Amino acid sequence: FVRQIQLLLWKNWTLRKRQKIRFVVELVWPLSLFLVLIWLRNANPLYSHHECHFPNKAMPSAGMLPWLQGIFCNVNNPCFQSPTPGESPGIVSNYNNSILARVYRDFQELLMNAPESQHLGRIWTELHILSQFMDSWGGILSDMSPRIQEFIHRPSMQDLLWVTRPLMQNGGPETFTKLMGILSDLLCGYPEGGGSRVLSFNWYEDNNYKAFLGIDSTRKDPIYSYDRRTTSFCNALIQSLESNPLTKIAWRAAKPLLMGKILYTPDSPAARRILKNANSTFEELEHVRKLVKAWEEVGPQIWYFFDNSTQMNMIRDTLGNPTVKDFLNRQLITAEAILNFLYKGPRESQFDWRDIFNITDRTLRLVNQYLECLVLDKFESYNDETQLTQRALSLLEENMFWAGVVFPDMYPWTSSLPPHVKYKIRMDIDVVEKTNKIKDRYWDSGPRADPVEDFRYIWGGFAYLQDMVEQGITRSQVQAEAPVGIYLQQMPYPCFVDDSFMIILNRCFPIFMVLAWIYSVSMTVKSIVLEKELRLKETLKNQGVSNAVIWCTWFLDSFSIMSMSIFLLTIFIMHGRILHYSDPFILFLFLLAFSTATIMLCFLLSTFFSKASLAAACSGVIYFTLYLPHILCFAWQDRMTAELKKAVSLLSPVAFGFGTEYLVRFEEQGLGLQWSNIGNSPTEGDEFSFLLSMQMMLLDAAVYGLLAWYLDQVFPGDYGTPLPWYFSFFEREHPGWVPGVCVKNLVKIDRLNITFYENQITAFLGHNGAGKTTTLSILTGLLPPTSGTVLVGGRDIETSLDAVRQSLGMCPQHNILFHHLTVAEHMLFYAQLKGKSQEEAQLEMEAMLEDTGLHHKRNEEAQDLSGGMQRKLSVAIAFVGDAKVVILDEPTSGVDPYSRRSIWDLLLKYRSGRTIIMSTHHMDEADLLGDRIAIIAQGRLYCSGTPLFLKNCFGTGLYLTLVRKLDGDVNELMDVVLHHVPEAKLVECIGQELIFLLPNKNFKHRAYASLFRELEETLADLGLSSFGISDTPLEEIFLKVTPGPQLNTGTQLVLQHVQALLVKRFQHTIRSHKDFLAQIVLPATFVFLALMLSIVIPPFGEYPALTLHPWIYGQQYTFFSMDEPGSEQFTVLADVLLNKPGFGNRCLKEGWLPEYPCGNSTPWKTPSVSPNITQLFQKQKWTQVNPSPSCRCSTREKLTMLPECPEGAGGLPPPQRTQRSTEILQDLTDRNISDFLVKTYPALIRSSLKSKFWVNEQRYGGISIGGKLPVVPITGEALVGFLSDLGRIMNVSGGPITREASKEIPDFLKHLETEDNIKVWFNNKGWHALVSFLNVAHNAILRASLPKDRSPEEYGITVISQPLNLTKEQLSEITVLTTSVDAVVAICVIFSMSFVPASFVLYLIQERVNKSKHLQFISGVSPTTYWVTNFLWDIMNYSVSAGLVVGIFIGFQKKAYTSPENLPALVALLLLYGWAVIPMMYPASFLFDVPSTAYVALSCANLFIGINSSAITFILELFENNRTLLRFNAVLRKLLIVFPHFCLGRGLIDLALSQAVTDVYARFGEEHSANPFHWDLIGKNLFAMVVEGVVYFLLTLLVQRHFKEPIVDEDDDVAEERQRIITGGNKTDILRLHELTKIYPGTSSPAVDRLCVGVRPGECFGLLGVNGAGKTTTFKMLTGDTTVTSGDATVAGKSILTNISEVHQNMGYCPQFDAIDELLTGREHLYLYARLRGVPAEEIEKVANWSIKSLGLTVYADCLAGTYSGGNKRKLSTAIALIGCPPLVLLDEPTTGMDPQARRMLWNVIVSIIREGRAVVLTSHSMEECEALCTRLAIMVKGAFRCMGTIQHLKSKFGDGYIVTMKIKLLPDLNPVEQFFQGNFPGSVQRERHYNMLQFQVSSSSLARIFQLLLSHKDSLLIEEYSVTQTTLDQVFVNFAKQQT
Ligand SMILES: CC(C)CCC[C@@H](C)[C@H]1CC[C@H]2[C@@H]3CC=C4C[C@@H](O)CC[C@]4(C)[C@H]3CC[C@]12C
Ligand SMILES: CC(C)CCC[C@@H](C)[C@H]1CC[C@H]2[C@@H]3CC=C4C[C@@H](O)CC[C@]4(C)[C@H]3CC[C@]12C
Ligand SMILES: *[C@@H]1O[C@H](CO)[C@@H](O)[C@H](O)[C@H]1NC(C)=O
Repeated sequence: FVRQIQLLLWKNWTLRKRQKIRFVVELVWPLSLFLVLIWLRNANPLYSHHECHFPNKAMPSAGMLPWLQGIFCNVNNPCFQSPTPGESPGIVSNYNNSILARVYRDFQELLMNAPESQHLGRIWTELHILSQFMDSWGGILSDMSPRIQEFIHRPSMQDLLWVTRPLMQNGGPETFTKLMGILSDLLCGYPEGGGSRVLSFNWYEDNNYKAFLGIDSTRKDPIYSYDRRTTSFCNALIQSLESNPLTKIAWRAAKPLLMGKILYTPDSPAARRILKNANSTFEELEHVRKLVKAWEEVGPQIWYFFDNSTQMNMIRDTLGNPTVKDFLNRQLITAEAILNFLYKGPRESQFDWRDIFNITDRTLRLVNQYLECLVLDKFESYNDETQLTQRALSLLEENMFWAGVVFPDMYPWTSSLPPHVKYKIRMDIDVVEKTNKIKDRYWDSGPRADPVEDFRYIWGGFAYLQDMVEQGITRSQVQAEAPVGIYLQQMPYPCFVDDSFMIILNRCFPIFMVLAWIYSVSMTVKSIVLEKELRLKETLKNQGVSNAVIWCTWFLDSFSIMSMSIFLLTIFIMHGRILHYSDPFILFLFLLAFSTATIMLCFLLSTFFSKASLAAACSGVIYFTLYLPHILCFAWQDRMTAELKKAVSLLSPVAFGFGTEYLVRFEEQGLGLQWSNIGNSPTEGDEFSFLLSMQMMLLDAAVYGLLAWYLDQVFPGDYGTPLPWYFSFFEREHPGWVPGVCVKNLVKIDRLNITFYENQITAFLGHNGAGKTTTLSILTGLLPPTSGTVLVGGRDIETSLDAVRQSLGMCPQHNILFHHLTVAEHMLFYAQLKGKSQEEAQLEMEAMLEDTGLHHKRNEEAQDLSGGMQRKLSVAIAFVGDAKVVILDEPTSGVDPYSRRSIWDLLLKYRSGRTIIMSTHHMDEADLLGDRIAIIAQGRLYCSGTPLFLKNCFGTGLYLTLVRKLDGDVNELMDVVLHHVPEAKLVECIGQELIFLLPNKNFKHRAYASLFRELEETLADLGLSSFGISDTPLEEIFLKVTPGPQLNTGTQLVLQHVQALLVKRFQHTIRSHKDFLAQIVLPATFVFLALMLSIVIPPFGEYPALTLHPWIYGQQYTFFSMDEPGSEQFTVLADVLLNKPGFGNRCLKEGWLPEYPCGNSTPWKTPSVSPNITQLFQKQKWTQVNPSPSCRCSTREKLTMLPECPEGAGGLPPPQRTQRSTEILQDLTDRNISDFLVKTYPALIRSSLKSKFWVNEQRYGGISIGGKLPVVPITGEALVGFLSDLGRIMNVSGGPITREASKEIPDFLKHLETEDNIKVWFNNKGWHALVSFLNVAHNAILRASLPKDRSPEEYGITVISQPLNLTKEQLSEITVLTTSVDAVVAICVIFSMSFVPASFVLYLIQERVNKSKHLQFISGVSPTTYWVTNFLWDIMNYSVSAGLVVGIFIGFQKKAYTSPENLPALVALLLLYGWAVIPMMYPASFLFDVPSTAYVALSCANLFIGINSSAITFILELFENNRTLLRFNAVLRKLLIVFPHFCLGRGLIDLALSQAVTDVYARFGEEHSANPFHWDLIGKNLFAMVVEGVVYFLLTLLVQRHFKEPIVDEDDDVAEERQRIITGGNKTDILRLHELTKIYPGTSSPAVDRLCVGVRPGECFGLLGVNGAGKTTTFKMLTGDTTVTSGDATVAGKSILTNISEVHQNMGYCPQFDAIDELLTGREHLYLYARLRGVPAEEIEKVANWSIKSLGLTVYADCLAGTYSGGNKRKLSTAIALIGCPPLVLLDEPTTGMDPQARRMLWNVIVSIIREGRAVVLTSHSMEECEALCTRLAIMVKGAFRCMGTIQHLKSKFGDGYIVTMKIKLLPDLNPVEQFFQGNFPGSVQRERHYNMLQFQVSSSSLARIFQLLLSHKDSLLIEEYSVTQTTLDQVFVNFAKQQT
């Protein structure tokens, strides 16, 4: 058994090594694919970021001073790493580190709190007040003098504020960068420089395709109109800012805020009150503007006082201090004197009062001029949403539109606010997040904190407006007890890494690893099915191998070659840095499991098929289709049950995907795939794991293998035996010969007995019906008998079947040769398989190689051997194993006679004790070879004996053959013959030949001897030329045992051709399954799938409204922080936040959304924690810097997506409550919130992160009550009074504006910055969380300030977001995606529609690869009419298919194509595309030569061409650049017209574009009436496509239309024929050749050389040929297939070179290789070829019936011609040849594979045709056929006719003498006869001698002497039986072939 595995393994390895080209691709293809994967890896670096804590962003309810800071210092979202001061429990300022803050802190720390400074100031103020009324001090001032000194001393001014601020003071500072650098430090102190902003890399989200393609199209530039009714200065300013590429996005994003408007619809007095109370910030800013403007007037008064007042007298007195008060000046002077000089001014020098006053003047005038044209009256009224939107578009096109507030509940007469007030905010969609989706689809592992594209509710202007409106509503409904502000504070985020690869390596790795093995699968299945197509599997099984061994060895071979590639690929992956952290061994095992599943899938796939090419073409596609469902099941894994998963894992490719998902997800989180963490579901309770996936793949492999084995063993091909679904006429036998196979008493339901002998080559003869096949089956081990015994040398079949199989060779009818194996390896392998050892096999192989004659091709491929040598090798390998019994089956079936003789020589050399048993159909072979023939018929063994015994037992008399030169008269021949022997019958007379018959009973020897003496002496006197005697041929014995109608021509004949071709095509297509499937099904299903995947995207209108509450995010955790519990208002605020109404609005008393009901709650439980954590926290005293165990980030070589980090992080869990709103609420009161969030978020997301699709983080925000922003201890009244008194002293009166601005100062001061605010933590990874929790906070603020007489469970504020309608550009940008999906649909449609003509080309190739096309061309059909009729049929069929596809399109009701104004365009496009694509692929039928290879190439080419020609032009049209894009696209668009597919692709795409544009203009409301057939849009495609189709057809017709030496010496007959042709050329010679000569190009050796013969009517000029002489060539160019080089071949006078149609109508071909359509019925072929031949229609039945009757075959007449066998096929071809009674009828091997009693019938018909008077021309290898039916043979050796003449004359001159065989009575009696022949006949070779019978070969023409001697000495020689014969014709041809070499 193991020997079988070893042999098959060695053979498979040898074959794989021999192929040598599949091997390289095998090893290279996956390496190239995964090198592409490596390059993808190396061009996608991973983004790693440090911990990220953010500052808080103030809101307009926190006063305009902090809010402004929070909109200038936080335009970048700094993201520091250390926590900001703003996240501390009770601190909100976040800016104690700016220069101003520190300086002011110092200013308090030495001045306000100073013990004596306040007293000194009060004293100075009192003294100043006294002096003004009039109109023991000084020591206090000196005491203050040191205090200001160290106020200067503190290092907030020595360096800071005096090394930074003066930097801009020298000259003009740079405008943009370092001014912001200094101002940021001057206003907000921020550590670590400024911090690094996080970026956003989710381009594919938000559906912003500009970023990926890199398109610099921002937005249309806003319309400019000079007159805004505003000062020209800032009209010029807008001119400047709207032009430069610098500061163009910033101004476009900031103009709405500073200058835009706010439009509110209801206009009711209540809305007016709401938006008057929501107006505070604008009053504040406008008050600041008034103050700045009033300084403009107050200033000149200050200057006038400073130079013109009593202060001049005071300054003069101070200058007089050296004359008055020098002591006081010197006590503390010169610096004061310098200030006094400045007071004096009139000084060129700098650093004086003039300079500081001038700089203050300049800066304040500049600030006033800049501020003077803001817009602080933003509120405009309207009446309904319609006018609001109509004005909103008009404003927005100018880019002055902030937002629009709409109250959906109050009519224009409303006066009292309802409890549940509701409003909506409408804005442009470039300013608000989209309102249809609430979460990013694929979870990026970032914080989503990039200020430009993540935050858009903040810089856009949503949150500010919402805060203003909600504080307005709050202050309107309730009183003003105390105001509290709102700070938004983004939640912190842990330290992440963003690996952009993992998305790619998720989906791509499966499909790449499947494409890696789409070639190996095809090769393996092709090999497996090819081994079974050529019947070698049956041969192997017969010799003894089991069925399991074949499967096991196929598996081992494939597994070895695949394992090599898997090892290479795994090393390549691991050391190419695609996977970073993974045990390579487990990855290798995973790949091996997939390979095993794939190999067993190949085993199963090979079971369905039976062809070779078809399997190789289709198996890879089947493999890919099997993989395909994993793509569908990849976006639905969040709803897919584990039970479903395991069930849908039955496909190995699908299982691969489910494993690589865990591969990538384990590689991403850092640990990677290792042994310990395998088989464990990474997510929580998936129950699906890697190890179980591998086990499922192994189970898949086992199931595939068992199913394949059962299916094959139950459904074998045409060759195996399917299993049930369940599973005196006999020569005396002289005792000398030892019996070899003594089968006796055999029965089967044959009833016979016969004993084959030791050495003699017994021939077995029969009709194949009554035996000779079943008997050979029982004799071998193939099949067991019933009630019989077959004794093979003493080992009965039933009893022993091991030794019998060991010692009985067998050669089947077909040869048994592996490809790619040399003869030596074949012979060694076949010797070993029988059972010898290795060395014995080598010795036997060498010896029998020497005995065979193939030793010179010792190492030559078994494909390069010629057919004769292949058959000889097969017969030789039937002799291996030293088999003492051999059973051939038709040796030398179709080999040329020389190889036939060679195989006979082999058989003679190996008959020494072998008991050969040949079963043959030929009769000469069974006679010249067999030593005893045994015939069986009816099941009876009729006779069996020596061929001499049969020829002399019931054999007819010896016939007589005579030939003349016409020139011999008949009467005298018969006269003399009958006079010598009066019992002679002239049995047959043919031209130039005469055949008699003479009996052998009363043999009358003297008369015979006289007859031959007379015919030899007087040979030439009569008309004779030669004569001979033939003994009864064995074929006769074996058989005995068991004029033309008128033809149409002209124009009716062409109509006959058209009708006949059309009917033939239709009748073939109507009865075929596969054409209909590839013609009606596949296009329909592909179009249907494309359309079904088209409508999956619903049409989009305008963005829907979406109310704003947190519970749109599902189930979540939200916390709070009760801080600063002293204040009663905050206590009741906390109570309202917790218990009374709930968190937001869900449990409102009256009602709320009906989809969100709320129930009861839980009484404030606390989670239970393991004692580990309690002991951990008790054992170590954690400081306040770190309260919880710090947990580790992603270090090097351990990069983790989120930091896995130990238990106990974040501290003990806080008490919880499942609130009424059904949202678990925690309570972080005395507990770091930032630290807790940071070290709790990882585990929280890990517990909820499966598939990373629409993931739900369990916490989205919370509200932290309490935060105290310190405020200055200055009241408004004191400040204004101080300024008023100061102005009173310095003679300052102001005026109107200084009074209108300095009158409302207390409210201005009170609204500046607020106090006791609250924080709103918000997780921004949910898009609408910020505004939602802002709304919740304001609801709480409202509900906490009620007057306690009204229940707080019914008051609330509800915000709704819904954007305006989209304009031109946004609508176009949306419609681009629909255009893209329609383009994909168009590509799929062209692919589906191109599936149709590929079948047409398939049929064309299948018909051309036979001779069917050429045979029709011979019958008389022009090329042009052939192609025209085929084109008409193809057009009609494609019209049917396109009508079906149009119907499918209509079914879907697609408005784009099926509109009544668009349907004609679709119909025309489809029909014309067929019209233009069919002629394009007509020429492709000439290139290929095998269906299932042309189809793949045509489909792939069509798909690729369409994809490129559509996608390239569409994408390039999407662009706008003109360099390398626009002109190149235009020139490319013109070139790509040459492809028909491009044309219809753009047709469909342009129809979609026109429909989209019309849809847009209908939505806004216009009319766009572009009809599709407009030349620019569609109509160039139709014109160009039609012209292209017309050009293609002409090109196809053109391609079909296109692509001396002196006479050497010869014998007498060839030269005589030459002269009979050249001179006195005959008139009646039907076919006359004239120096026909053809030389192959590039060989300089003539294939033929100057043939010259003519054939008379009634002369079967059989034309033989030595192998390679080119008889095929002379036929191929006599018909017309191959062009002629010289000479001319006239037929019935018509030449062949010039006019050929008459020749074709005057001849009838019969190709060697049968050419018939496998679907048309038997009678239909005759119908067809009769119609082409032109016999009229009314009598077609008569001719068809004559032809069907003449050839038998009448019972197979009406049946599909593919169901016939070889004999019936040849009969049909012959009947086709004789269809119209043509004068010349040119056959070529008429009878191959036919059995006697049928071959005779075909020969008879031919003989009758010959006798009618019409010539024929034969060509064959079976020389018995020629000798039977031809009358003028001619042998052609090397391009020339070696010999010509009648059969008898040829075998006279060329042939040797008569062969006389005779037997004596015993074996000793035979010796004496011999020397008698040695005496009288000196020339005597004994050809063969055997026991009791010796056959002399005497080369003596004078046979009369042999006759008279052998009948005078009949007694004395003891001669009982004898026979005289003559050297047959084959001997002559073998002599020729032998002398050739
Ligand atoms: C319009 C004229 C010229 C041509 C019409 C051709 C039509 C009739 C042909 C084209 C494809 C054909 C089908 C192809 C395959 C099959 C499967 C076979 O098991 C039954 C017949 C059936 C179902 C054929 C019915 C006839 C059919 C629909
Ligand atoms: C992906 C696309 C382009 C190709 C699909 C797979 C190709 C290779 C397959 C699918 C259908 C197959 C054909 C189905 C039927 C037949 C008829 C048969 O008498 C010859 C082979 C032939 C013509 C096959 C050739 C190979 C084939 C064309
Ligand atoms: C930070 O801000 C507040 C303001 O008083 C306070 O915590 C502290 O004084 C400031 N300075 C620090 C913490 O250095």
